[PDB]
Amino acid sequence: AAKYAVVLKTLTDPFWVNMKKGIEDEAKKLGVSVDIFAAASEGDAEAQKSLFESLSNKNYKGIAFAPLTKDNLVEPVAAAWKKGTYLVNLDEKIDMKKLKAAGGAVEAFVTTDNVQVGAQGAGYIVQKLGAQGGEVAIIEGEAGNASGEARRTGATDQFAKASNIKLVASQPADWDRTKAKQVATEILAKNPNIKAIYCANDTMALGVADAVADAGKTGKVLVVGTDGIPEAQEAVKAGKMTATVAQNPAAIGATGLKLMVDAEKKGKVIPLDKAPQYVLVASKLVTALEHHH
Ligand SMILES: OC[C@H]1O[C@@H](O)[C@H](O)[C@H](O)[C@@H]1O
Repeated sequence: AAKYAVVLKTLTDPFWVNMKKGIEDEAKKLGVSVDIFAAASEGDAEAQKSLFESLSNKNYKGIAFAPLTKDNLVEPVAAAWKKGTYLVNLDEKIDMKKLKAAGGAVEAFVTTDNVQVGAQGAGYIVQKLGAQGGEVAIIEGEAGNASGEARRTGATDQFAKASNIKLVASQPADWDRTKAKQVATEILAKNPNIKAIYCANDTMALGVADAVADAGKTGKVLVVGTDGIPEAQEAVKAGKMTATVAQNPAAIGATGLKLMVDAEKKGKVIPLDKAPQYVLVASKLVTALEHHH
């Protein structure tokens, strides 16, 4: 066994591969040994829970984790906190009310300001549409996930700001590229004059671009993603996507590791009612243009 463990959502998706690299790089800078694990894919909430439960019985001083849902990791995290494990919530906010109800807490929460993520994606949409506005839609992440909830809210708030913008659809596609092409096709059929789609992550955004291409509307419909994964940025630079709100998963993972290494010295876990540290990693809007001076 090692000193620290990390439980990510997946290990096959680019966003979570980059977070794994950020953690590994930070492990060399700090000189600590980190074991990184993940479920098979995006739907295996029960498998990630059993994976976390199996780790809490080794000898890790701290465990950072990004839960697949706000609920699947509530019990194993609470049991790890009661055991004295230094816990750090990564990216996806665990249900803190239920975690407290289960008798647990976390040292810190390292994430992106996802309300600003959605606001930036929608704000870039509102500017590009101009005074005409038009119909817009929001492709949501998995239901109940605070990351997607916050991006949805931020996009809705920025859209409600402009009076010529119409929110005709807001449906989940479960971070799934195939599901997003299906949902986006439905939106194109039910709202043929739709002008722009914001997507809670790039996996879905690329699938939306597939649906837009099938309908022959590439460029007629704006497609803004989130994460800044390589395929999405190459799509943004090739015109297949309009933009993407890039996150910094490497820094999210690297910071989460350093917090466990630092707080490991404190000799004490966080009290049950002390609100955890709240670290925000900035996000930048990636378009095919890049402005300087
Ligand atoms: O794994 C699905 C998605 O989860 C969110 O919490 C992350 O911020 C990324 O957008 C990721 O792509």
